[PDB]
Amino acid sequence: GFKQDIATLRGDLRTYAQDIWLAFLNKYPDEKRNFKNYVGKSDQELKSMAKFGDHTEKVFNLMMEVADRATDCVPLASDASTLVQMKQHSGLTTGNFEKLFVALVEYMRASGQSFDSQSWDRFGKNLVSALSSAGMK
Ligand code: HEM
Repeated sequence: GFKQDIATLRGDLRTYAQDIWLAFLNKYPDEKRNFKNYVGKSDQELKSMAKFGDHTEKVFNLMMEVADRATDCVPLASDASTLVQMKQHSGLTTGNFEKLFVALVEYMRASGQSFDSQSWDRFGKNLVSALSSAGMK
């Protein structure tokens, strides 16, 4: 289920984080505009860029904490407010997060592993609802 999936992802988090983030950026190429330095680079090149690996892992470090603190795939209001108020998320709208979790769920469905893809789909929707409620446009 959802909780075990958190453990599975945390057991190889840098690799899962990079693979899911790349699935997101490759499914939605315009999303690279939010990072600038990722433009014009293949996956293997991005994986050799220090900030890509370090920032992407930290993204998923926090994502797993928010998932772990959720109840029935519904994140805490305080976690949603943190994601809205982060200076690094100044530009973002809920659409950016919706697309990320579409790609994450698609990644899990295509995976050979028994991820609870439906729970991650609910989590993505519930997180988008919470971000909107906490003031993200
Ligand atoms: C649950 C989902 C997300 C979580 C937990 C999360 C978390 C984080 C964290 C921890 C950082 C700091 C990284 C660092 O400074 O090393 C960060 C930075 C950033 N995030 Fe998010 N993020 C999420 C979703 C998104 C999405 C969907 C986008 C855009 C499509 C986004 C755009 C950015 C940008 C532009 C930065 C700063 C620039 C950069 O790190 O290169 N984030 N995020």
